[PDB]
Amino acid sequence: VKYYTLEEIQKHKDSKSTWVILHHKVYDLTKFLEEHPGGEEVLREQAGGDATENFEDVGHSTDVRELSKTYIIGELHPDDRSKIA
Ligand code: HEM
Repeated sequence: VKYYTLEEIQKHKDSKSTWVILHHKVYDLTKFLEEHPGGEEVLREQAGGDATENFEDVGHSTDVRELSKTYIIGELHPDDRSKIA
């Protein structure tokens, strides 16, 4: 996986490209964005910060982890990941 800092993810704050750093692991649900029963403006609404907060809020099933696999992108820089602290 490529270590991209928010400097990049930030550029992925749109429909075409919308990720959500969760558990230090950013996911590219820009594809399954429409396949998500959540929304289209709520998934991207957090396409810049941490969605894990909102993602964990709704309380996603434990079988959701296996859900997104191919969509996954990797994990933003580990140095920047500790910066979001
Ligand atoms: C990329 C990973 C994600 C996957 C694989 C995923 C998967 C799912 C699935 C299968 C549902 C149905 C069951 C459930 O989990 O409640 C759902 C619902 C939902 N998801 Fe996600 N989700 C993801 C990320 C997010 C994020 C980042 C948000 C927003 C912060 C979000 C918000 C919601 C909401 C609001 C619901 C609908 C629950 C209800 O009826 O109120 N999800 N998600």
